[PDB]
Amino acid sequence: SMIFSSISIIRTFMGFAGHGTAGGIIGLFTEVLRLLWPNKQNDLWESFMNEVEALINQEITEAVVSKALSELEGLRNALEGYTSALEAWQNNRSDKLKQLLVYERFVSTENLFKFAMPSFRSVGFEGPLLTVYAQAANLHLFLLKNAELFGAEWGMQQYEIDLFYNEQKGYVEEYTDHCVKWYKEGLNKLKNASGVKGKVWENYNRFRREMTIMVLDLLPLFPIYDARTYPMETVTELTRQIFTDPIGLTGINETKYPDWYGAASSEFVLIENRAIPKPGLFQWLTKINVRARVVEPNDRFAIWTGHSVVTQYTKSTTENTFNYGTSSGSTLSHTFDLLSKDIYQTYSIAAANKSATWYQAVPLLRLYGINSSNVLSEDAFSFSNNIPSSKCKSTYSSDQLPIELLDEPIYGDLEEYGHRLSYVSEIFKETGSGTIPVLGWTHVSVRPDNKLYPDKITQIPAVKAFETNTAGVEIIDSASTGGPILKIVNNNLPSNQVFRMRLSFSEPQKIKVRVRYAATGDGVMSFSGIAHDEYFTATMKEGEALKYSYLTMGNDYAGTAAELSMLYIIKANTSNCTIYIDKIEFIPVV
Repeated sequence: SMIFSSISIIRTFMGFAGHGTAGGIIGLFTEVLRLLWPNKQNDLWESFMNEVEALINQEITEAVVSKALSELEGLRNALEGYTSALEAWQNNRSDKLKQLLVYERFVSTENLFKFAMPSFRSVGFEGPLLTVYAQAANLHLFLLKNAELFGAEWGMQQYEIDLFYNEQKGYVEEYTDHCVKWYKEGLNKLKNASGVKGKVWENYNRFRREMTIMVLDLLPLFPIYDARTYPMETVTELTRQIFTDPIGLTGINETKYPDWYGAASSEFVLIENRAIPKPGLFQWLTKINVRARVVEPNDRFAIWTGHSVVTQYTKSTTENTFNYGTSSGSTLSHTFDLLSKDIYQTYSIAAANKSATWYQAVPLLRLYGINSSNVLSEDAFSFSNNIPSSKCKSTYSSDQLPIELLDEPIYGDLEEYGHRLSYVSEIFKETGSGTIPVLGWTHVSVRPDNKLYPDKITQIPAVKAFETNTAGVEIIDSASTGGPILKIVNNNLPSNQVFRMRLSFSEPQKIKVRVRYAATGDGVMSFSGIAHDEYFTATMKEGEALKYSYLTMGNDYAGTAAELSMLYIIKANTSNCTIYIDKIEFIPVV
């Protein structure tokens, strides 16, 4: 599967984020070439192009495909030759001629990326080529890291090490800007596509879901390839929530069993707003309730009357409850208790009946779970349904979000499953009765403990908090950071406090806190466990694109991790500006 190859690529680079040994680097390269060029063929890059063409409904001309693939094969052979020379040098570092040899393969291979990258954004085809661009962009940035890791030991002088560093910094911004712009444009085009609005939303959401996995999930890694800002292993999380296709009847196409699309709202914004909850602090699904009733227009079958969703914020027990529909008239009920479980797979039966009225039915939903002890669990409800099976649609979540479990599966293993169930929304319906539910998933790199890792940079998103101030603090979308971010407007802060977060550690932790932030003006920030507040300067002008830098607290004196940590903005000494908080980074001090 191509989606599962993409999940694996992301996971591989996240697993090796920040590492800088030559032996491990060699293992990452060999691993990565097998993933991206299975059996030394371009099969995966063809699938990248074919899938994206299908998603955004634009083909690529054979002249451009053939040129992209031809550069991709040159890139494969140059990386092969580079890793091979990196290995020969690593096993005989004192050999001058082997230092020369790996230096030459490096600059020749890095020049190929410079020469080749434009072929992956051919004018008129930047859209359908986007995943090819993102993935090659990713390799280029990672290759450039090698110069900072090994350059001086190859005989590189500092100026040339410094040139590659600065080139990498520019490419991070170029490649990120390109991926975001064309992600948003494909979205924009799909949003304005002709057709039944329900199917227009579905195609729009499918692009968002797959391109999040293929492209956006790459973008948080790009700054981590900065080996000066990240000189050791760095632990990152993707907090973004994506939605699988709505669980509604399709594919039968008979007047009595139509596709659900015609029943959805005729307004795009209504579907989007009811299917896709607002950004918030990251949320763990702890319960689902379904209420359903039986109808007998001719066939007889249950339909949902309403449903409810319960979540908790990270390391908080307070419950967030979201209700949909109603329980009035329901005669059936099922509650899934999901606290402690990663639900890694779902199975559903979808049905519909259009006669005097138009019913949508999900009479069966089965969840597959695994808990922290690695014990598999299952739970389901099966409600009445006498519609012939060939008039129903069964679906496995793992067909959009693939898994690959071991015989003794392990909780938290992304090598096995990359996503966990997080939400149940619905399709805003224009007519009829019955819930068309939509399932929301979060990425398994998010961990439920907010653990600090000694010996590692722990990068914790601000949204891993459990509380924010009542005013002046908003949570907003961000395409390039792997999840949402905090937006602070200072004149609207009731007080200095921005958010609260609970951390997990065994022993007392000697920390520096580095915030990755953006701001339109100057001010002063503060964090629990760190004595001195830190003045920060503007990174951007109001309105323009967000531009991030870093702000370190604990440079005067190392702090100690508070289990209950708060970020503060000192209103009195902060300008009348906007501040964005992306990640919180706990840097270990010796």
